[PDB]
Amino acid sequence: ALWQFRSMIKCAIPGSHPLMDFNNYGCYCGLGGSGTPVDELDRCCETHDNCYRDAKNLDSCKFLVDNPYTESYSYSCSNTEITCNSKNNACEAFICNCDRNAAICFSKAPYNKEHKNLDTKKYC
Ligand SMILES: [Ca+2]
Repeated sequence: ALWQFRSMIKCAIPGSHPLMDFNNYGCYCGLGGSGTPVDELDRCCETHDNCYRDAKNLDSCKFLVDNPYTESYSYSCSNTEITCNSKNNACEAFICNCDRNAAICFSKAPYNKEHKNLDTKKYC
C-alpha cells in the first residue's frame, strides 16, 4: 500500500513529504512520470512500479485488477525504521516487501537530492 507505506515514508525521511521529494524528481520517483530513472535512488522507483504492480500477476493473488498502488500494511516506526505487516498472504505481504525495501532506498540508498523538482527532458 501507498498511503499506508506513506506514514512511515515520513518516519523514513525524518524529513517532510514522503513522495514529492520523489513524485517529480530525476524522472518519476514513486508517483509521477514514466520511462527509466537517473539515480541509484530513482532505480528503486523503476522497481517501485516493477515489483509494485505484480500483485496483479501474483502466485498468491491470481486476480487481474489490484491497481499498482494499494494492497498491504500493518507496521511500526523506530529511529527512522519500521517493519511492514503482521499476517502474510503474498496478496498483501509480497507488495509490503516491495514497499519497505523502497522505504530503505527512500530513507537511505546511494542517494542524491539534487535532481529534485525537474521535468523529463534533460532529466527524462
Ligand atoms: Ca512512476
